[PDB]
Amino acid sequence: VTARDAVAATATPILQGITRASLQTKSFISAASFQETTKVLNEAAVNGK
DNA sequence: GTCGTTAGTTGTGGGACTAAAGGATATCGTGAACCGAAAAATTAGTGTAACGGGTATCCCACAACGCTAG
Repeated sequence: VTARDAVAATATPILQGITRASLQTKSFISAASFQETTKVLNEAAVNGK
């Protein structure tokens, strides 16, 4: 079996606004109670969070 | 000359907009006629009184002694 070394992802630091950071929290209950409830609940249901 | 690509618009669509109290509204337009459904009202029909013993209970009153002789 021939294998190759795994390639690590590359990324850059990014400054995010407070609204986007609040809306991108790992808890869908917290995000759904701030803004865009339909969108957060949709993504949470499709992804099964 | 011609076809796919990339970046910068441009128009269009979806999503935010303190906290406390309070918190009353007015709401058109009309086509007919018959049948069925069930909910309601009206009508038609039958009846006791004391007695025998014997005994369960009630109220209501009274008793539940003292002395002498063989």
